[PDB]
Amino acid sequence: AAQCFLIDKNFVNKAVESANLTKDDVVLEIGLGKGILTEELAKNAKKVYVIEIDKSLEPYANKLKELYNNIEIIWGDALKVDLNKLDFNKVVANLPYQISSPITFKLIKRGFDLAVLMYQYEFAKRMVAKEGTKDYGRLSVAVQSRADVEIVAKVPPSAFYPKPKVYSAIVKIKPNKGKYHIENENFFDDFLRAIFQHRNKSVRKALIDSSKELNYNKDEMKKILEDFLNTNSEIKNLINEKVFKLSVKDIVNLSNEFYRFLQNR
Repeated sequence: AAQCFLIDKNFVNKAVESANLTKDDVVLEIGLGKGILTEELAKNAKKVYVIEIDKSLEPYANKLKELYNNIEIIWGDALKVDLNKLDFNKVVANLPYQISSPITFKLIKRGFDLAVLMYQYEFAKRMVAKEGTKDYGRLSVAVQSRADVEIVAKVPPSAFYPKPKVYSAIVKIKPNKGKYHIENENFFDDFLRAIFQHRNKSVRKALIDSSKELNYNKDEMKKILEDFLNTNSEIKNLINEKVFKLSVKDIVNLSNEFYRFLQNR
């Protein structure tokens, strides 16, 4: 039902400020809403693209485009839109929470200078979570390995109408493709799926239990792992620590070493 439009001008401004916009910036916004945030991006940016599914919101677009010459609407599914065909450097958005996850990685894949995105509070906690904590998981690592992230503000239900049951959060994302060397990104993705499927088990036991994620059966993985651990380096001894207690740096390092081992096995 009319689900949760951003209305509170203070939280709009907080998002716009956090985005540090200048007239040289081209912004992508996900969702038109009432066009309150849209208007603020138009004021401060070179140009703003808005991907919107709901065509009944067109009145807001036409009224807005009568005032600003630098807004362009793309009518469609954000997950379906080819972002490679658009040239932007920032994303600022009150996201539809249902597409929270696949839209984050799609945007990161395409790349941007900076994103200032609204997520439900719980999801943002997991994005920014530190190792050894309740909210630390695959989402944390998947994100922090590719980007620097922080919650710039917590947002109460009173900032929206109809107004949600939960808090939201404004999250700042700064991609840093160079903070970690990754031997093979696809092997990293598989590794992360395998290990966070057994979050409270040792890395060693997680890998054996979810070996199919890395394209090996259980017995192969047992043997591989024993061969891999026959050399005595420190990082390898961290394979007996519990998955959730390894930091992003520890996971990257361990998977880099595992991949290189497998390459000569």
